[PDB]
Amino acid sequence: GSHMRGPNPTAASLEASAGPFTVRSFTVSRPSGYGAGTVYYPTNAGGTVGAIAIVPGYTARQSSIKWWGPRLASHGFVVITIDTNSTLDQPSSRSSQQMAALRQVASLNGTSSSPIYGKVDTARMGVMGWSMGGGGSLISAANNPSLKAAAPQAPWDSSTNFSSVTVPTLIFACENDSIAPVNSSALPIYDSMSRNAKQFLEINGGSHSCANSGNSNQDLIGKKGVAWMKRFMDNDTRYSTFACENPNSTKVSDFRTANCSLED
Repeated sequence: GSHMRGPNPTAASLEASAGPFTVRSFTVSRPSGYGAGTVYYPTNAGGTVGAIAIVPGYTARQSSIKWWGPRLASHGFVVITIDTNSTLDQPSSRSSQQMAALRQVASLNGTSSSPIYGKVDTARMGVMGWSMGGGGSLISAANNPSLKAAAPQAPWDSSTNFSSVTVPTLIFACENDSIAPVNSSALPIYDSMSRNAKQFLEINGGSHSCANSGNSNQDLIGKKGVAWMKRFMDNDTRYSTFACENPNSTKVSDFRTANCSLED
């Protein structure tokens, strides 16, 4: 089955700061199994949408990853950005907390008082996150193969072996990352995965925060993250090109993809 929402995409519509849908948000009153959460949701997507949970890195908070909330929600997703119980939580803890945030989004979907009452397809979920939050996202995907997509950025984990992962995984990497160097983190993680649709997109000259809030490549990074989630969370083959294609961009220092068909 496909779960198509919104107008036929173009490069221009995906590069724009906002997609076609009106976005609202709220703070989660009583977070269950994580520190704090903001939920971003489309008011007018024209049907139920999937949910994505986004986790920051070590010492970081929602501010680092917040730009993804409006960006993805405006294309037809419910997005929860979290703060972790402690800023010093490790990747396994960040994974548990990311899944607790998806569980609470599923709870709010059935809560007649919630602004997202009836707005979520709880069978279509994705995971994203930065550094140890990206490691967390890969752990979530390894543990929960029913997840539809993963798109970590500058991932860090003390194991690079994700060879069990069957979830379609886009790795955003930062060429000049000195915190989680591409050669010891992002690329070995990418190379470990032989069972999935996967993509490696390295931002030219990027520091470890090259995919964070306020980054100078929100056009390309936004387009790719939205296309990946559309293709794989909605099974929307109008996004096969945008999801799977080399963007052929001077802003990209390294592009690799496997098991990613251009076909509609």
